[PDB]
This record gives sequence, C-alpha cells and structure tokens, in this order.
Amino acid sequence: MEHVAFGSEDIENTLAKMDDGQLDGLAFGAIQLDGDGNILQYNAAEGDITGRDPKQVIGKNFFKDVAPCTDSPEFYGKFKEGVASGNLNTMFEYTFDYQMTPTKVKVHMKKALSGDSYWVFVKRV
Ligand SMILES: *C(=O)/C=C/c1ccc(O)cc1
Repeated sequence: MEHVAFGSEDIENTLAKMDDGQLDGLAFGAIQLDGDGNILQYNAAEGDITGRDPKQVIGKNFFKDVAPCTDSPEFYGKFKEGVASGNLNTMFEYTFDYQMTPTKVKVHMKKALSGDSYWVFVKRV
C-alpha cells in the first residue's frame, strides 16, 4: 500500500452520502460546488489547515468568496471547461497563500456524481 491516495476511497461517492465521520480524516480536503461555485461540502482536512470548515464556508463561493486565487483560468478555468464538457476531470499544482501562510497542494477536481456538481480535492503536499 502507498500513502493516502488522491482519488482515495472513492471520494465523490463518500461525499454524496458522507461516511463514518463524514470521511473528514483524509489528507485531501474534499469540496463540492453547485452551478455557480457555491460550496456544497468542504470537510475538516483542508478546513483544518486553513480553518475554513464546511459549516463556515457553506454558502461561500469557493472561487471568489473563499479563495480569491481559484478565480483564474487554471483553477476556475478547468472548472469552466469540465462544467461545459460534461465530465469535469482535471488537476494542477496550486498554492493556497490567501490571508495565511504559504500552503502547497496538488489539486484534483472532478464532476461529482450527485447528479451534476463539481468538487475540488486539495491534497496538502
Ligand atoms: C487561493 O488563494 C486558495 C486559498 C485556499 C483554498 C482552500 C483552503 O482551504 C484555504 C485557502
């Protein structure tokens, strides 16, 4: 076995129905979004490094109301491509340095199978 897997234990499935402790003990924050970039879920992993938390970032747009860096052609860019492609599936090396310290993370976002969503999993590096 290797370290925590990015795709990990079928996140999307565990994020549509949640797991034991809402699978918040992962190493990659799992966030969802609804046709606009409105957070649907966030989990405690990423929210534990920055403190965002889901109940707090709930309603906050993860593109401009939570992270002002994801509103670019590399983060929201591949998101506007996956949303218009009908199968969001992209990743990229990003750095969360918003009002805080310099964070590094390998991102991996895909099209949630809940019916039509968009989740961005950030795996701290
Ligand atoms: C860009 O500045 C992103 C910042 C960010 C993303 C995710 C988090 O949990 C915290 C900050």
